[PDB]
Amino acid sequence: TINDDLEAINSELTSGGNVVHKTGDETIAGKKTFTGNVEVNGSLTLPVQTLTVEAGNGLQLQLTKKNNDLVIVRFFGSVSNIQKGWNMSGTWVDRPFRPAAVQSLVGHFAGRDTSFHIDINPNGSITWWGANIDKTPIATRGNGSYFIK
Amino acid sequence: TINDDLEAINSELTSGGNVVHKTGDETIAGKKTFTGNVEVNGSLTLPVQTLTVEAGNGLQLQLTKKNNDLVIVRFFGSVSNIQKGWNMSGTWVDRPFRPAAVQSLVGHFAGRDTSFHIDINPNGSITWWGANIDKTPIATRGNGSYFIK
Amino acid sequence: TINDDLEAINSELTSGGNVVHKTGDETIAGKKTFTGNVEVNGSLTLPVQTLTVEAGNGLQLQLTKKNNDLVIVRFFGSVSNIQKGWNMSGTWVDRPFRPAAVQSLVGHFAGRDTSFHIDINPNGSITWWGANIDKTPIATRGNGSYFIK
Repeated sequence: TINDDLEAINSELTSGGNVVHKTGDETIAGKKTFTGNVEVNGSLTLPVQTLTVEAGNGLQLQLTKKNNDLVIVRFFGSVSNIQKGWNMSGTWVDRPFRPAAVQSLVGHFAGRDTSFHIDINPNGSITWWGANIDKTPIATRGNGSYFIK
Repeated sequence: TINDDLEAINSELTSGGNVVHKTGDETIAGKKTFTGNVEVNGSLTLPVQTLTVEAGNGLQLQLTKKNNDLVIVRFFGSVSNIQKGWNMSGTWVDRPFRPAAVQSLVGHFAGRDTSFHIDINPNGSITWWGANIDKTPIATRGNGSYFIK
Repeated sequence: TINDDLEAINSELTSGGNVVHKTGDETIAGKKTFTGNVEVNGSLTLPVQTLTVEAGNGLQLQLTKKNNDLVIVRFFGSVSNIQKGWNMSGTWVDRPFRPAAVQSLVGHFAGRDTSFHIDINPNGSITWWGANIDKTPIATRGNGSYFIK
C-alpha cells in the first residue's frame, strides 16, 4: 500500500492524470508557449469561420477566415450601377471578419480583360475602386486574402 | 532498491519516458487537442507539398500547398488559342491539390494592363475566364491563393 | 521523509517541474515534433514581422510576414515613369522578406479597369511588369501573397 503510490505514479508516467504524454490522444488547456521550433507532420486544425455577404449592387462575397487572422475572399455575382469611387450599397462585413487596417482585394471581370478592386475597411464598409459601371451588370470573380489583425 | 522507483521517477520527471517536458527535443504521437490559446515563438513547420502543372495552351502552373489547406498558385508560361469561356486543354490539377468548391485566381498579362482569371474547380479541370486569346501567345504571371477544404 | 519523494512527485504530476500538463499556462523549449494530428481551438500565435518599402516611382509597399513563410503584400502610393519591363527604382526588399523563387503579385489601378503586376525576386529587387507609365502618376492598390521559402 506504500508501493501503490509508486505503481500509480508509474501509470501517470504512461497516460491518464494531468500529464501530457509522447503518445495517445489527449486534451490540453491553457496559454501554452513554445519558445523553440515546433513541427506538425499530420494535420494541424486551426479554428475556421466562414461568412457570406451580399455586398450590394449584385456583388456576392464569401469570406473564409482561419484562426481569426488570414481570411480568403471569394468574389461572386455581378456588379452594376457604381461610380469609380463609391461605397458599395449592400450588407457590411461583420465584426468577426473586419480588418484592422484597410485591405484592397483584386477581382476580375468574367470573360474580359477588364479588372477591378474593392476596399474592405475597418468599419466594415466596402468601397468600390473599379471604373464606373453601367446598369448592364458584369460578372465578378477572383480570390483575395488579407490579415485580420 | 525500493528507492530506485523514486530515483527513476525523478528522472522521467526530467526527460525520457512517455512524458512531454518543458525542455529538450521530443516527439509526440496522437490527436492532441488544445482548447486554450497557444503560441509559437520559433518556427512552426507544417507539412508542405508542391505540384507543377502544364495546364495546356502554354499556361504553366506551380501550386504549393501547406498543411493540406491553403495553396498558393504561381502562374507562368503564356496562353494562346482560347475562348472567353473555355476549359483549358492541358494536364488537370491532381487530387491532392483540388479544391472542394470552385476557386478563381487572378493572373495578369506581363507588360500589359490587360488581365485574366482562371477557375480551378473540384474535379480538377481549369476553365479559362479571360478574353478570347488569339494564336499569338501572351505571357501570364501572378500569384493566387485558395483554401483546399 | 521517505514519503515526501511521493508527495512531491504527486505534485509534479499536477504542475511545476519540467513536465507539461493537461492544464495551466506553461512554457516549452526545444524542437517539438508532432507526428499525429493536432488541433487548436483557441488562438495560435505565430511570430509576426512587418516591413514598409518605398519601392520607388511612388509605389508604397507594406509587407507583413507570419512565421517567416507566407507574407501578404499591400500595395499603396502611385507609380509613374516606368517602362513595360523595368526594374523599380526605389528601396529593395529586405533580406527577411525576400523570396527564394521569384513571385509576381497582382495589383490594380484605383478607379480604373487597367491592371498591373510586379516581380519580387530573390535578391530583393522589384521589376515592374505593367504597361509603360507616363509622368502623370496612377494610384496602385491590391493585396498579394507569396511563400517565403
